Amino acid sequence: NAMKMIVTEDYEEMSLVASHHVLGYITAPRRVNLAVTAGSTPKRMYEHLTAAVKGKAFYDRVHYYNFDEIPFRGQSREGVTISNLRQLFFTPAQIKEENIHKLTLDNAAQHDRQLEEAGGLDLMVLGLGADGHFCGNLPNTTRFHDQTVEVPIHGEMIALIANSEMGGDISAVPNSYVTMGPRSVMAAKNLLLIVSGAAKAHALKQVVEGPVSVQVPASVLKLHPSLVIIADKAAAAELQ
Amino acid sequence: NAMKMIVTEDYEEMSLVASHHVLGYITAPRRVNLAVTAGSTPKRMYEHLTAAVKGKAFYDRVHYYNFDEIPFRGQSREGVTISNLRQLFFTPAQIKEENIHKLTLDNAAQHDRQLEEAGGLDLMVLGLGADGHFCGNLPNTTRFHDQTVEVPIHGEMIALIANSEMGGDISAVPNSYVTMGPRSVMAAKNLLLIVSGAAKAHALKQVVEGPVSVQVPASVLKLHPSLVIIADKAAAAELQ
Amino acid sequence: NAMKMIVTEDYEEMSLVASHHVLGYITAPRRVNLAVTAGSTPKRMYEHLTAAVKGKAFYDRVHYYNFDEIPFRGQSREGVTISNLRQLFFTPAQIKEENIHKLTLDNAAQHDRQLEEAGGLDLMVLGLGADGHFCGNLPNTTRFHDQTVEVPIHGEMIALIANSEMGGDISAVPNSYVTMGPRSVMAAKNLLLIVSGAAKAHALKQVVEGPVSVQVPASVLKLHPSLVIIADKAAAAELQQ
Amino acid sequence: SNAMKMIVTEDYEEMSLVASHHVLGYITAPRRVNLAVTAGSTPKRMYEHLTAAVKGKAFYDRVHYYNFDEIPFRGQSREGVTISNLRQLFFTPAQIKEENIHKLTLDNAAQHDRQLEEAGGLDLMVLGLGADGHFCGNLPNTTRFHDQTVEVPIHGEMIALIANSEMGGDISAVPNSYVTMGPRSVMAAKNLLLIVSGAAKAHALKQVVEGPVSVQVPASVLKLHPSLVIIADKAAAAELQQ
Ligand SMILES: [Cl-]
Repeated sequence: NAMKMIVTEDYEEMSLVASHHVLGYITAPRRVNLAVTAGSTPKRMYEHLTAAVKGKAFYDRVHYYNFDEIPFRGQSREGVTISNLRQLFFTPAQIKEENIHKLTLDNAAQHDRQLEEAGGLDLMVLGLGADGHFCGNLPNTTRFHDQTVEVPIHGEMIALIANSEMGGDISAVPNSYVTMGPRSVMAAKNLLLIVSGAAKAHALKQVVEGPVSVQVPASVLKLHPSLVIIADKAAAAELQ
Repeated sequence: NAMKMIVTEDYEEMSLVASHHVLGYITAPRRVNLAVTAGSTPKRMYEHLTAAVKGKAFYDRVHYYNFDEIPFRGQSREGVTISNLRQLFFTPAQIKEENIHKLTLDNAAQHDRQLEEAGGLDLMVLGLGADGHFCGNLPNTTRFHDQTVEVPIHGEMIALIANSEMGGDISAVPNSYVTMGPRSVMAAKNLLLIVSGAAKAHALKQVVEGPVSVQVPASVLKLHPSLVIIADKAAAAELQ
Repeated sequence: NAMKMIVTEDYEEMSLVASHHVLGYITAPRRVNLAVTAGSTPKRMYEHLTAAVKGKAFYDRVHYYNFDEIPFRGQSREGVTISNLRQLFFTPAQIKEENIHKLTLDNAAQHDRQLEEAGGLDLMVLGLGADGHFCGNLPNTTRFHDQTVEVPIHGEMIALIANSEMGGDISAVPNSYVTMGPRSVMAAKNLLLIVSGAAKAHALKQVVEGPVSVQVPASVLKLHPSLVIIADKAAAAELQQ
Repeated sequence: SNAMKMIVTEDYEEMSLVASHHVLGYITAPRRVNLAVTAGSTPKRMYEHLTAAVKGKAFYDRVHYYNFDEIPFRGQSREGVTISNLRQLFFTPAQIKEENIHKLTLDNAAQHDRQLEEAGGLDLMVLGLGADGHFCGNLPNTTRFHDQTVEVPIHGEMIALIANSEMGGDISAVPNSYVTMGPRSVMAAKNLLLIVSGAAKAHALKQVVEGPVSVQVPASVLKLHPSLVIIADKAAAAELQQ
């Protein structure tokens, strides 16, 4: 579809409409592979999806995948992304463990091959960073040809991760993280970009109307042939 | 068999799950053609669809179609089916008139050709009668090769239609009605059969496990390659 | 698609056009499941498909399936259908054995479940009998709700099968055969019906313009939402021009 | 969608035959399909096979064909080089109806992207790969990946590049500008089929399959498409890692 831009009134409507788009894949009768984002943007969306699938056994051919992961330094516990996805949705929605596929540093080199063998991703539900990052593809360090790759954590990135994605302390920041690169993301059959808040308005303008550039990684997503963007009024404020 | 049988706890769950299946088509980014049923079975489903699309301008490529129609004798007003669909959904959901395609006795002969030119039906949401009828395809009088056809109203049919559709008023029963025949229904890319209540349990068993026969018209729907049935426990009680 | 009727000049054109339709599935980049017919109608079509895929390793996600099978009575060899499919296409086209899925009396009870697990049939290429049969769904004995089933061979059926399949040898006609029933056939995502010759003109008219009836089994195929018929002029002669 | 599929054929003849079979998968689709098709010497044999498959057949009447670039002849009012070559290579001998031929020109370029979306979008684009990695009229360094259908001024070295790749080395008829579907418009197609033949394209093909995404080698961005099939002959695939 020519990129479809959906502008909702607020976070609540953005969240509801996004849940309806994802339900179109959840209700498909054959197997569907969905890569889903963590973070605060999808919290309400996941509350709607929880109410739609909790206690229902007939969505057993829906397989869920994390698209990035940050392990806890010196700890054997599950990483931050799958942990947040369980808290936001897999646990309360009662998703079967055999339908949850975890990406880690250990299986990253086989992740792209496993997805193609499973029929490829039907949908990726992603968020947009204030700086235009998507998944773990950050400004300037992003390479568009990258598939699933390991990214070293150095310098200022230590405090940024400790304070934000981890929301704990310096000691738990590992040496590196894994992310599906832009090529792996673009390989999905369909993309659903959810955007909320004034802090994302500039990044959204650069994605919709700006040039394709590694400085604003998500700018490459406008090249996808099947992209739907669901933004609230605050996030769409800079669009013309 | 591809046929997917979904058994919900009750009418409320049946209605919610059915709305999520229809939202998969409503949220598709390109044009979709949906034929939708009237009657009491879909009332709650339409309440959910109303809340999902009311006041939203981004589902403007969704086109809706009635699959049968009974005009009011001697009156030029719209028939009973489109009138019930407006009350149950098009009016409260604020569906644009340009996205509502009415089937009448006058345009029936051109209906099948107009649908194929519009790309064919993407989905038909139909109900199941206690006698196994679907659309206006009634027991014994149904012909499986029929496309969109006019059906004369005679004998006992007059009182049945007057009481079930026109509040027992026999003077408003017309000479005939129009219905998409079994071949026209089967030409849809996907079928969604919604069934609720103990009164439908026997018909549902005949459809899922019985032989293909004109005596139980809906029995032919099990031959469709893309059928999803959403029934509540009461309607699924005779299934093994 | 509203049933699409393609009328070609003769058997050669019918065969070429049919090969192009099947190549649309063979060239799909992901896995496709194709159920393919034996008999004389598809012989030339298979010669075109052989030339298109022989010695090519990039169509390795195409899986082929027989839709019926008649074993040789008292013999342990492969049945007549898979044997004819190997001679007409799998052998000369060099199709890998891992991409050939055999239906037999022994695995019939699991056939429908195995197809759905593999993603269902993408296409079924079938022929039309002079009596309107398709697969092993013969007149009057056909039941439209049937999935993959075993069919007993009795009375006149014995000589008909011996002469049309086992070179008139009645000792090789078994007690029964297996066929994908009308419901299993209709479950395919797409149907391609190939028809050639004056002997099929009456059956084709009954299918395209006649009522749905067990007397002419293929008459039910006009209810499928994705059917393409490729007939030559001789087979289309009774259709209303 | 499919992880990019790389098909390596023995020679130009096999490349041409296999490419015709892939396109026939769209031509035989029962509903309307929109195909954008390339001119040039690479698809000549492919078009001969497609001509034999559709000539004298009235049942492929819902197949609509589109040119993805156009270079008018300077000071001449005749049709441009792309639609002219497509007619000579295929539309004329294949007897394609004029109502199924949709021409892109400088005059209707501003409405081209909107007309395609209204028609349901492109189902397939059959494109060639230049020795320098160009695709359509998206040439090295001057290409912008966010571009949709745009007019491109012709200046300096671009005169010989356009004359040799589009107008058979004739520099005298090179106009002031040309029109091309930009990388964003190309990437909007539902499926891409990249055909590549000859030793002169081996380096560009390696940069596309194994190199980074760069405007220096425009076709390098096509590896981001979720539904790409590449059909190359041995000579063109010679630099790919065995
Ligand atoms: Cl966030």
